[PDB]
This record gives sequence, C-alpha cells and structure tokens, in this order.
Amino acid sequence: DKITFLLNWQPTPYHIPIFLAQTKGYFKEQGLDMAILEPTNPSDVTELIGSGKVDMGLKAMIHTLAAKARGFPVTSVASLLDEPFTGVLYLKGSGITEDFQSLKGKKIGYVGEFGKIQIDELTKHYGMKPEDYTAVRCGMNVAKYIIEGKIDAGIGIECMQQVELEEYLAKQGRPASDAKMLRIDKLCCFCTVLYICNDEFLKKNPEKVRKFLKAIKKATDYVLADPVKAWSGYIDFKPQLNNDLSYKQYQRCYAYFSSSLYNVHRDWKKVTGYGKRLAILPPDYVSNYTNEYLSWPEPEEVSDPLEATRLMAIHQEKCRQEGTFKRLALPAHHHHH
Amino acid sequence: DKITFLLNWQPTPYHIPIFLAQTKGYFKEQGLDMAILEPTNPSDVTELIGSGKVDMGLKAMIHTLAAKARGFPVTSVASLLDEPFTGVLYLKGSGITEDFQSLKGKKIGYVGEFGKIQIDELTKHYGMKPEDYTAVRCGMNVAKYIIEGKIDAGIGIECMQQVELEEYLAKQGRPASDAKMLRIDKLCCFCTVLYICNDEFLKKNPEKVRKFLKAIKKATDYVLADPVKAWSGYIDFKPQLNNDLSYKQYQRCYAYFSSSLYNVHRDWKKVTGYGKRLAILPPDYVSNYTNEYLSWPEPEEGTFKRL
Ligand SMILES: *Cc1c(COP(=O)(O)O)cnc(C)c1O
Repeated sequence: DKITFLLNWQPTPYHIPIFLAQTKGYFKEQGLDMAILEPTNPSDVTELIGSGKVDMGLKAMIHTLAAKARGFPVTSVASLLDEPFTGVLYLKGSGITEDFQSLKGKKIGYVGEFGKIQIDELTKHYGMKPEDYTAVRCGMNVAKYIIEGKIDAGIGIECMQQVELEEYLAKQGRPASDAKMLRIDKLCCFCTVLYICNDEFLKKNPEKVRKFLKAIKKATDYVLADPVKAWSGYIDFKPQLNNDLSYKQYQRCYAYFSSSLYNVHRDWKKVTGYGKRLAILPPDYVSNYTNEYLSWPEPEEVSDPLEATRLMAIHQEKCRQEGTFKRLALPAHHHHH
Repeated sequence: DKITFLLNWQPTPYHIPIFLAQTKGYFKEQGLDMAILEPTNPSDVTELIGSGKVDMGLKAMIHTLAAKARGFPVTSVASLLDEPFTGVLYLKGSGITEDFQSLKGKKIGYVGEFGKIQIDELTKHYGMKPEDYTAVRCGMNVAKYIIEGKIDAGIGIECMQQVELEEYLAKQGRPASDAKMLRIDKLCCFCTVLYICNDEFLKKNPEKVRKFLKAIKKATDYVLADPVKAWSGYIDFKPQLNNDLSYKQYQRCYAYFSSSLYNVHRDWKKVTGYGKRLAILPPDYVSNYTNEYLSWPEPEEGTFKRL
C-alpha cells in the first residue's frame, strides 16, 4: 500500500516540493505513504508509469503527450515547473553561433529520443538534413559533455544545464554570457514538468491523488514563501545538492515553479498542435491532462505569452547577476476583442 | 516488460557491477531491459519488492530475513557484498570508548529500523536499558550527522561510513585512527548485501533471473579483474561518484565483493539463528535464499587486493 512516485531525473533543485512534502510530514498528515524513487535513466520513466509498474511521477509535457500516443496510459494531474527555457546550449567559441546552419558537422547532444526528433525536424526547416550533424545520446550528462568537449552543443533547460555551463565558465574566468542558447521556444512549453499518474491508478484512487496534491500544494507554498529556509531543509535531507551549483540552479528555477499546480490549457493546446504536426501524435489525439484533482481555484489566464517570455528572459538575467528569489510580476491581460 | 531493479541505497561504489552490466550492454546481450531505480529511503525497499511493486533489488541479509518474517515474500538469489564490517562508528573524543557503557546518555544514529532493535538488544546484555541512550533515525546520513555533531555515534559499514569519517579527519589533519568502530561482533554477516527477488516474480520468470545473474557475473568478473578501468567507466556514467571519497570507499569495498555470487550457507545459518533469538523471526522460520539460478559451480567452503 505504499504509493510509488518516480522522479523524471536525478534529484534536482526543482524537486524540492516533493521532498519537502515528505520530510516535513505533509504526505503523512494526508495519510499517504509515498515511496519516492529516482530513475537511473529518464527514458525508463514514461514506460514504467504508463505500464502501471510505478503509480505516479514526473515527466515533461512533450513526453507525457507522446506517452499516450505510444500507448502508455498516463495523465497529467498537475504542473510542477512551468515553461522553462529549452534549447540548444553551446559555449561561445564552439564555434556555434545563432546561425542554425553552424550546427552543420557538429556533435549535438540530446537526452533521449524526442530531442533528437526535435532537431531532425528543425533541420528540414533550415535547409539542413539529418545527417548534416551527428546526434549523440547523452542521458543526464548533456552539460557535462559540452564542458568536456565530447559534444559541441546540446539540448537543455535554462535553469539547469545552462547554469552548469556558466559555473564552469566562472571557474575558467570566462564571462557567463559565453554560455549561449539557441532557443527552440522561438523556432514553447514542451519542457514544462508535470505531475503524472498511471491511468488505471488514477481511476482506482482519486481520493489519494487529491490528497497527494494537497500535500504538494502545502510544500509548494512553503518553498515560494520561504525559499531560503526551504532550501536548507532540502539539502539536509539530500546532501548531494549541497553546493553552489545546485543553489544557483535553485534560484533560476524559482521563477518557473507553478504556484497553483494547474495545467495551463493554452500551453497544452500549443504543444498538442506541434506534436500532432510531427506525426508523434495521431490526428484525433486528445490532450491527456485534467485539473479535476486540484482542490483550490484556478488563476487568471495567460497573457502576452510572447510578452511573458520576453519579460521572463529579462527577469532570469537579473536573477543571475543579483542572486535573488523573485517571482515574475506579470501585468494582467487586457481584452480588446 | 521492463524489469524494475531497486537499489538498497543511493548509488554507492559497491553498486558498480549492476551499473556496468547496464552500461557495458551485458543486460542487453541477455535480452533484458532493466530499469535500475534508486530509493530515496532505504526502508521503502523490502516492502516495495516484497509486495511485487518492484521486481528485484538489493538489501542486507538481516533485512531480507525480517522481510519474509513480516510477510513480504522475497528471496535472495545471489550475494553482492560479503560480510562487511558493521558496527557503531564514532570519533575519538566523542567521548565514546570501547566500553559499551560509554554509550550511556549518548545520541546514537541508526539508519531506519533494525539498527535501533540491534542496540535496544545489546544494552540488555551490558546492563543498560533503553533508554540510557537516545536513538536517532538518520536514514542515509549517519556518517554526515556524526561529522556534524548531531549524533555522538552511529551504525555503519567499515568500507562506506567509516571511510567518510576518515576523509573528514584527514581534512582536519586528525589521524585516520581517530575514526573508531565498536564492532557488532557483540554476539558480521547481517550486513551482507544480497540480490533479492519478489517471490511471485521469481516463480514466473526463472529464465530471466538466471540471465540477469549471468550479466551480473560478467560485470563482476570485469570489476575484480580490472578495478581501475571499471571505475572510470562507472563514474563516467555516474559523475556523482567522481570524487576521492567514493574512490577510497571503492578500494575498501573491493576485498568484500563476492566473486561467485553464491549465498553462503553458513552465514545464513548464523544470521537466521541470531534473528530467531531476538524476536525478529518465528521459531520455525526457514532461510529465504536459493542458489538455483546461479549458472556456475559453487567454490570451496591505497590498493586493490582480494584477501
Ligand atoms: C535497508 C538498509 C539499511 C537500513 O536498515 P536499519 O538498520 O533498519 O536502519 C541499512 N544499511 C543497508 C546497507 C541497507 O540495505
């Protein structure tokens, strides 16, 4: 009667709400016995949860969509990390540039399956063809392989892998700005990180899932309210995260955490479209999420998505150079009709 | 159709055979798709495997025995780390001494469950009573809490936690000998680390288990034969183990690796007796191992050297 929860990755700073929910006893106060597990290989994750072998866990939006398409019955019941900047990371001097064509003849790292597909597909739109480049499967070590020169560039998230590149550059006395990204968010939200359930587990235990999300919500509020105290609680439990890199990653992630846990209807509509178009998704495919098990009201709708993206970009820079914890203040949406 | 394999701990240097069997493709050459998982809490482990939620994994002998007793159908099919030195670790100046009585009024860390029971029980034999001491559950952080002063002593393995204390001492310029253990040869195979199977999974998949053990055996031979090459393969995959502490731990573990994977009939006989006696095991309890799935003969009853 323990409930298996499988992370999408080795412990990261953004996993803080799950671990705090455990260590602070919020799961216990809901009468839940969670067994948090960590994958050795992120690609095992959708298959294990989809097949019922694991009850719940986390995976990105693009992968959660493709999971149902490939016949793994999973449903997103909430959102953890909202729309982090994803792209092809590289160091200045790679010599890769904003010219997508500069990827020609380069070794490019992707984590598992979908990213490669993502680049296979972008080449056609830039007059390139696979293989004008060599794709290299890297699992959880994309950043590491860029730093070690085993690849020229690689796919990653701004608040995780980019921060790893920047910390390396700092050790070399090079400026942070030498860590550059070719954003895919402008070639979005594929890499939103979701709480997902096995479909039959969800059918059979809706009350437990609802209680889970309450515990998570309590921990998420704590982390947003008191990030510093939260962090020290986390790294006492998970000493592997007790370093400056993890802490910096944590600060960059702060602005991306979902405060309401709601699945964003627009984000899914966008991503389902993109995926449908890439033959990953059947033409009649329906988005596999629900907000039924969230026990609190939903917030006002997304405004100026490009505006927010631009504003977020600016915000994340201030975060890097100031070392702060600030949520992106957002002007509410004006309806002209 | 992936097979879930749950480690007994965060990745350690002694998990190297498993990871190498994966990264070197030995699991693949047997037509196995293993999903190696890591626990966040070692105590979840027997219950998850016992209940069938996870197919296979690792666990110490004392825990694997108590799992069946507590109604979790698990069976040991092979052995990984043989009889590492287990005991109460402490720093000289704690001030704890070889006198078990010195544990009086001290904070003593235990990993999760059986560790506490082991000390509750040893006190009765030393005229002490729980609680002449405070037991503190520490999970995977016993050494860390000793170093940080949050506990005075704690239960651990010589090649893992003790090495962690020693590396701390070296950072302080203190001698390694200041990391001391009260060894639980105070009545050491409880902490032998076993490959274990869910019973029903074993019933329904004996050919796969046999093939798993073959991949493991191949990796195990590689590690013993070429420990240095093996290590760099490991830490390329698992960069969290790329540090001097992990490498030192690895060298201490090397002598303890089981080279044949066989369950040792004597070790189990001893441990089953101990467990029966303190009330951890029913009087009619039968050891839950088998060497049936091993496909090779049983052998006769800063360096890398086998003993
Ligand atoms: C499960 C496990 C533990 C936890 O056991 P307790 O003594 O009950 O804390 C400790 N060490 C190892 C190696 C384990 O596998």
